[PDB]
Amino acid sequence: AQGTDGNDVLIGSDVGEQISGGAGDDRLDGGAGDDLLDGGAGRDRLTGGLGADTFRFALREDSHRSPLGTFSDLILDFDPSQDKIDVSALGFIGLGNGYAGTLAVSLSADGLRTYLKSYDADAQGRSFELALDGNHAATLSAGNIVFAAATPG
Ligand SMILES: [Ca+2]
Ligand SMILES: [Ca+2]
Ligand SMILES: [Ca+2]
Ligand SMILES: [Ca+2]
Ligand SMILES: [Ca+2]
Ligand SMILES: [Ca+2]
Repeated sequence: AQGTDGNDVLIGSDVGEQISGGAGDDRLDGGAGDDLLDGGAGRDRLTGGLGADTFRFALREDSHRSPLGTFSDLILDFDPSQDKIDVSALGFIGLGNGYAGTLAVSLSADGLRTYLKSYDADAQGRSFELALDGNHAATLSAGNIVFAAATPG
């Protein structure tokens, strides 16, 4: 149960579960039930399935990009009416610009993919960025992110 260091392919059952991938490149699948999914070090692909699911960092380096390669995580499909994403351990100095440690959101030309970018360079020049593939951008809501409370204006 759960993953270990190295690459893993993990598939969850119908009941609610807590699943961590550990280090390495992992795929996590949650299935039905409300699930907790920890990506761990390395780039990961997280699939929540039915139920309210929370996707979390386990390390401060859990999702970053560099010229040495991308180590960011991707969440698949995503239910914006129910699911939660926590990014607090990476840290961001702002939520509305997209450069120098401030977040912004971007979309693919067909809206089928969504990206969270920051171009962080606080000291190490390592940008902390995430992506969502297959995302229901058509029904996305600000409630999904840890900061929440983003009223329109
Ligand atoms: Ca692993
Ligand atoms: Ca499950
Ligand atoms: Ca991992
Ligand atoms: Ca689930
Ligand atoms: Ca879900
Ligand atoms: Ca990760």
